[PDB]
Amino acid sequence: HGLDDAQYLQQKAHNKRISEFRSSSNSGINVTVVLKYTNGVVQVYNWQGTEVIAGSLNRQLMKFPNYMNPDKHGRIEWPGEGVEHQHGLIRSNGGNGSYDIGAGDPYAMQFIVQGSVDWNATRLRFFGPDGSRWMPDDQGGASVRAGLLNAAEDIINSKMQPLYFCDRMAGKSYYVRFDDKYAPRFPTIGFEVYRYRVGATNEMGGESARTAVASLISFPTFSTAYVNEKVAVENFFQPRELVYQNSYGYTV
Amino acid sequence: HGLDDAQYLQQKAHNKRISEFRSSSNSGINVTVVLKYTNGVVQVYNWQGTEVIAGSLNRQLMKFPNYMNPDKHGRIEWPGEGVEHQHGLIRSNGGNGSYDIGAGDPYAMQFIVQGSVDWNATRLRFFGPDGSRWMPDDQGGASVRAGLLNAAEDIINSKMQPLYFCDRMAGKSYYVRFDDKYAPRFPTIGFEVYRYRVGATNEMGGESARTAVASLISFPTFSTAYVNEKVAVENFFQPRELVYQNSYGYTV
Amino acid sequence: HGLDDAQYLQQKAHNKRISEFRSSSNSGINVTVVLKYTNGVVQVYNWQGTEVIAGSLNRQLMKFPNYMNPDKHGRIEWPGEGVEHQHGLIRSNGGNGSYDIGAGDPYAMQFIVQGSVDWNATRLRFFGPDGSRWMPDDQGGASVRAGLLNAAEDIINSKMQPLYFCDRMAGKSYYVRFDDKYAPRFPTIGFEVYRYRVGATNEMGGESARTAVASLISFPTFSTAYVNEKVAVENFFQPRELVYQNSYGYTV
Repeated sequence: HGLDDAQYLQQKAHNKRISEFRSSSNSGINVTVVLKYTNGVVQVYNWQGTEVIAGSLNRQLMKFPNYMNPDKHGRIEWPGEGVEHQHGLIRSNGGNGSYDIGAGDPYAMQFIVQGSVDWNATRLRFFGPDGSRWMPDDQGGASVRAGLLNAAEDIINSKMQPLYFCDRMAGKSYYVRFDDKYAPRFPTIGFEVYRYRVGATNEMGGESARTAVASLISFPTFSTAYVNEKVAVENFFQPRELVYQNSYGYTV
Repeated sequence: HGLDDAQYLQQKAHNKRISEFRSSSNSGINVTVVLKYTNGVVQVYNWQGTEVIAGSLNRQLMKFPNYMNPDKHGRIEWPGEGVEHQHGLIRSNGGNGSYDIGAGDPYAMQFIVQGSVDWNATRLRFFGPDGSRWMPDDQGGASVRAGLLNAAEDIINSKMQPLYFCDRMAGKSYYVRFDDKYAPRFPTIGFEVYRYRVGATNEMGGESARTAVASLISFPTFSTAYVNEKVAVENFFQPRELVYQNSYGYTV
Repeated sequence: HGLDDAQYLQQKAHNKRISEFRSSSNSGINVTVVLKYTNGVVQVYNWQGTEVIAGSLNRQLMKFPNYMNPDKHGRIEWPGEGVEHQHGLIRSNGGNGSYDIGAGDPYAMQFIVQGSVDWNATRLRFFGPDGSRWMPDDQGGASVRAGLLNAAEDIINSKMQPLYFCDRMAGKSYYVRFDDKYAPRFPTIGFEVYRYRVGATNEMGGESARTAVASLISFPTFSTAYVNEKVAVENFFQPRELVYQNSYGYTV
C-alpha cells in the first residue's frame, strides 16, 4: 500500500461533495404529492425550489383523469365523475346523476419532502372540496369567518416518517387515508416547505428578496400518472434519486 | 334572574371571538371572481390567503367551458368558440369561421372581496384579450411600451359596494359589465388584495418574509361553474358564509 | 419659421415620455416564450410584470396541443402523443405504443425579454422531461441530490441578441434548438427576469415587500398558438409593439 489512495480520496471527496451539497441554498428541495386511486393508478406532482416550496391542488387536480393528466384516451373527465359529481362533493346532496364515489377520487396520498429542509416548519393544510378549512376532531369544514388558515395541526413534522438514503436521512414521508378521520374524504391541499439554513442571515428577504420571490415559481412542476406504483418507482422516483415509501412501508 | 347569565356570556364570548378573529393575520381573506354568461351560467373562482391575495385570469379561464370547468359533456371548448374565435378576439378581423360573440364569452363579472382587508389598497386590473393594458376613457388597449401597469383606476375601492353580515361590513363587491365602456368587452384580469393590519410591523417582510412569500400560493383556488346564480348561492356561497350580491342588488 | 415649434415640441415630449417610461418601476417588462413545431405552428406564452417576472413550463405546456391551447378540433392531445408517449420521454424505453418524436414536441424556442431589464441578471433554466436539472457538456440530467438549481449557465445574457426599436434597444432574444446539444431534446423550463433599477432602494423588499410579492402573479399570462410565425407576428407581436426575431434573423 497505498497504491491507489489518491483514487480513493478523490472518490471520497466526490461522495462528500454530492452528499453535503444538499445543504447549499442553491441545491434543490423537492416536495412530491402522490395520489392513490382504487384502480392502482398513482398520480404524481413534484415541485422543486431553493429556499421555499409552496403550492396547492384543487379538486380538478386531486382527481384523475384531469386537464394535466388525461387518461389513455385523452379524456379529462370520466362519465359520472364530471361536473354533476363535483357538485355533489362540494355540497351534501347538491349533485345530480353521478357515481357516489369516483373511480377517480383518490383514497389516500403520500406527501414526501426531500432535501436539507427546516423539517419543523413544514405546513400541510387540508380543505374540503369546496375550499372550506378542514380541521381534525370532526367539527366539519369551517366557514371563512371562523376558519383559522394556520392551525397547530398544519405542522405535520412529528407524524412524518424519516426516509434514509445510505447513511443520511434524505427526506420524510407522510401517508394519509382520505376517510374523514385524519383527512377529508374529498380533500384539497396547500403546503409550505422551507430550506434549512446553516446561518442566521435571512435569505428570504433583505439583499435576497428579489431571488427569493422569483424562486417561488421559477421551477417547473412535474406531473404524470402511472398505471401503478411499481412502474412509477422504477421510471420516475428511482432514477431521480427521490426517496419514496412503497405500499409495504419500505423506503425505495 | 339571572339563572343563565353564564350560558349567555359564553355565547357572547363565542360570537365576539368568531367576529373579531377576522382581524387576525392568521384568519382568511377571500377574493371571488364571479363570471356571468348569457345562458345564466355563473363561473366562480375563489382565492384565499392570509396577508396577500393576488391572481389573474386569462381568456382561457374567463370563458366557459374551459380546462378547469368543462361542460356537462366534458368539453373544454364549444364549436365556433375555439381557437379561430379566440384569434378574432385577440385581433380585430384576425379570426376565421366563428360566432361573433361566444355563448361562453362572459358579459359581466362580480368581484367580491371579504375579510379584514386594507380596502383602499385593492387593485383590479383590466387587460384586453391579447394582454394589452386596458384603460378607461376609450383610448383602446395600450402597447407594452406605453402601458402603465399600475394606474390610478386600478384602485377600485370607492366603486365597491359594502356587503354587510349582521352588524358588521363583511366584504365589498364590484359589479361590472363587459361592454367596452367601464371594462373591455373581452377582458382578462389581474388583482391584488391586502390584509388590513392592526399594527405597524410589516408582516410581508423582515422576520415574516418566508411565510409571506409562501402564503401567495399555498392555498388552493376553488373553482366551478353553476347552472345559475340561485344554485351557486345556496350550494357554495351561503354555506361558506361568503357574502355575495345577487342579480337584484341584494346581499345574500 | 418657426410657425409650428409648439406642435413639434409637444410631439417630441410625447415621444420622450413614451420611450423613457419603460424605465419606470410601474411600466411593464415582458417575457415571451415562443415554441416552434415542425408543422410551422408557433405556440406563444407571454408574461408581464413590474419588478420581477418569473415562471415555468412543464411538458404539458411545452407540447402542442394542450389544455391551454387545444387544436382546431378542441383536442388537447394527439393520438400517439398522449400519456404513453410522455412516459417514453420521461424515461428511456419507458414508453409504449407512441410516435418516436411527436409532431407536437417542439424543435426550438425563442426566449424574448423586453423592457428596462437588469439584463445581466436574467436566468433561463433547462430541465429534462422528468424535471431533472439539465446541464451543458452532455453529462445528462442531474438527480435531485446532485442538481445545482442556480448554475453559471442559467445566466444567458451574453448569448442573447439585442433587438432594437427605432434608436433604442427594446429587448433581447435567445434562439435555441432542442437537440440535446445546447438544450435538451425534450425540455422543460424555468426563468427569472428582473427590473433594471435606476436607484439603490430595493423595491423587492422593505416598504415595497407587499406589492413586490403580489406583482409576481397579478398579471395575466397570454397564450395562444398560431398556424405560422407570419400570422403570429402580424396579429399579436406587431400590434403589442413586442419585438420578435423572425426565422430569417430579422427583428420585426
